[PDB]
Amino acid sequence: DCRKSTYPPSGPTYRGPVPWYTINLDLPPYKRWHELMVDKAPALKVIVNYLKNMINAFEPSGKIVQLVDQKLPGLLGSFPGPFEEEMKGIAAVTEIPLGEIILFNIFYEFFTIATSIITEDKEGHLLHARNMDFGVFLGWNVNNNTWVVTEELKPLTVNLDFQRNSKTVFKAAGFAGYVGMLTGFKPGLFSLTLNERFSGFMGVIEWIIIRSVLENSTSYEEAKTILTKSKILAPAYFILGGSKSGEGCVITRDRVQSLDIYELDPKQGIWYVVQTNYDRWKNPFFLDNRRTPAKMCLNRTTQENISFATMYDVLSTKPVLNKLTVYTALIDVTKGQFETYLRDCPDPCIGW
Ligand SMILES: *[C@@H]1O[C@H](CO[C@@H]2O[C@@H](C)[C@@H](O)[C@@H](O)[C@@H]2O)[C@@H](O[C@@H]2O[C@H](CO)[C@@H](O)[C@H](O)[C@H]2NC(C)=O)[C@H](O)[C@H]1NC(C)=O
Ligand SMILES: *[C@@H]1O[C@H](CO)[C@@H](O[C@@H]2O[C@H](CO)[C@@H](O)[C@H](O)[C@H]2NC(C)=O)[C@H](O)[C@H]1NC(C)=O
Repeated sequence: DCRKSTYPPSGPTYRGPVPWYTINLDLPPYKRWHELMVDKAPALKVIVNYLKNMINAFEPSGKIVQLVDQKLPGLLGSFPGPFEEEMKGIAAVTEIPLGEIILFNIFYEFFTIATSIITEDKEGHLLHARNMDFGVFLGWNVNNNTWVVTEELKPLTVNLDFQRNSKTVFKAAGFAGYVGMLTGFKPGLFSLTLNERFSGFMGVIEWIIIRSVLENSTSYEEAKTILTKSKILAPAYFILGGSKSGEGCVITRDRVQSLDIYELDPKQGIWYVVQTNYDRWKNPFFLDNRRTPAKMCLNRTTQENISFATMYDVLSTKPVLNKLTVYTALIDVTKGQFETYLRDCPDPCIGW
């Protein structure tokens, strides 16, 4: 049964709060991540090495960095101007080869599963919350080092305030060394989270957005048209929450088109949406064990009682909370609230 009285965070499931850093976009891209990357190269090397070994194990024929590295020069030009220089700055501070920073930035998404939730209270105001796990590759694969690596990643979790001099452009939950983001919001406009979709990974290999929307989109409408129509490297689920009552949708994407766009409709009894890493119309497999208990616990909460505290209760209930859960994030776009908490799951707790 669902957890209760878990907010404000305390106890063994609470690893601590996520530190805040300001990223000044007025600075030259090369310098933006300098302060953040201090003293983080050792941990980041552990993460990068983990990605390599998992990719090599998944495709024993070839070595991944060989291909990225040998195909690297072309990749740099493929990137928009700022990202290349931001990554070179990261490589310099950390003394990590540029190719490995790029490998980390390209493939990080494929090692994340998440539970993303949008809800609307009777007042008509949206809450956006998310539990993020790390280490599970393509939604099912792990190795005997996954748990050690995930614990090493938690100190890299950071809340980022992207600013233009002294004005906040957008806020995000991210990871030092990763210049992209899978969780962010623009105060008073919209919130956005990305869940990985597995249908894909070869496409990236064959080939070898959230930031751009957060940085330059001026409205929920604009972000929606970009997220629905723009081409993307791999399939994904976009969970987009707005400020206005009823501005909440889940976009299921493939490389080229939106396979489904599903909106909240509290008038017709749909006051929440729970998106994990499988298509919501399909039936869940044995491995998809997170969405149903979340829906079960939201149903018991009722729209009347939905809040930060009751939302945190849902995201503190196993298996929604699990051993590989890195952080819990709570967002209220209208009021500008953005809370992120590191998590633990003491035994007995399932991996994911
Ligand atoms: C994860 O496993 C690797 C591989 O080691 C083998 O598998 C283990 C389950 C165990 O049975 C080992 O005895 C096996 O040899 C571990 O890598 C080894 O680490 C130590 C160094 O401290 C040593 O045994 C070897 O140098 C390593 N072997 C290889 C092939 O690299 C690794 O330590 C395991 N991780 C954890 C967290 O235990
Ligand atoms: C968000 O928009 C700003 C301006 O709208 C972008 O800044 C430009 O980025 C281009 C490439 O996208 C660079 O070549 C230019 O140097 C930048 N121009 C200015 C005037 O700063 C910004 O790049 C966009 N978002 C991201 C993530 O790059």
